[PDB]
Amino acid sequence: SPNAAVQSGLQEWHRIIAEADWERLPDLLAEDVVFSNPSTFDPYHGKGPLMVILPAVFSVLENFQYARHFSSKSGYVLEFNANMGDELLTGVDLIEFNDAGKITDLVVMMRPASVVIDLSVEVGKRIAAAQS
Amino acid sequence: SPNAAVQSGLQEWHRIIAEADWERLPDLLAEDVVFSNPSTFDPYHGKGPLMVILPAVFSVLENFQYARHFSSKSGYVLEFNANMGDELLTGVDLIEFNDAGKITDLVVMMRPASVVIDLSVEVGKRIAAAQ
Repeated sequence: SPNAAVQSGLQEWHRIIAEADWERLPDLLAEDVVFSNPSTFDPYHGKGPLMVILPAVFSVLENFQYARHFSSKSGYVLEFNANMGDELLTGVDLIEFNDAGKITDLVVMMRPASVVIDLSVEVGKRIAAAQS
Repeated sequence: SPNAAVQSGLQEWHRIIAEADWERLPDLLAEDVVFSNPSTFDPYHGKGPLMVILPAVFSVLENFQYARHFSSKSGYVLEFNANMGDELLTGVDLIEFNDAGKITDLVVMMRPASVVIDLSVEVGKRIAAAQ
C-alpha cells in the first residue's frame, strides 16, 4: 500500500487529468521521468516529451473515463475507457512514484492496436498545432 | 488485498502460463469469462474463444517474462515483456477473479501497436493452421 506522498501524487495526477491543468504537470514529474507510449517502443526521457505529448493524447481521447484501478507499494495501474470518433478503445496508465510523490515512470497502453495507429497520427497533428 | 481463493487462482494462472499447460486453463475460467484481446475491441465471451486464441498468442511470443504487478480487492494487473523475433514489446494482463478463485475477466494489451498488428497476423495463421 503506497504512502501518503504517493497517494497525494495520485490525487494530483487525477486532478491534472480531470481539469486538463497541464501547467501543473512539471511539478508532479521527477526530473528523470521515463515515458513509454502506446505507439513506439523506445522510451522518452525527461519532462519535455511528456509536456508535449500528454496534453495532445488527452485532447484526442473523447468521453475519457477511469475504470478499474490497481496498486503496488509504489505505483498504480489505472484502466480507462474512451473513444476517438466512432473508434472505441480501452487502455491503462501505469504510474510509478518516488517517495516524494513524484512520477518516475509513466507507461500508457491502449487497445485495439488498429485504433492506436489512427490515434497516433492525430496526436502528431495535435502536437504540430499546439497553442500552448 | 484478494482473498485466499483468488491468491490460489493467481498461482495457478502463473503455473499454466509458465508451463503452457493449456489443458488445465478451463478449470480456472468462469463459464462466462470475458476476454478482451489486443487487436479487436469487442470482447469474447465464454471459455472457447479464450482457449483458441490465448495459446496461439503465447506460441508466437518469445522470452515471455512477467515484470511489475499490481492488485485490487478482486484482481491484478501483470505487466510483461516479450519479443517476436527481433521485435520487442511490453504488455499487461488484467485479470479479475470471483470469490471461488475463477477468472471472470481477462484483458490483454500490448505496445507498441505496430508490433501487435504483426503479431495478430501470425496468430491468425496459427489458429487457421490448427483448425
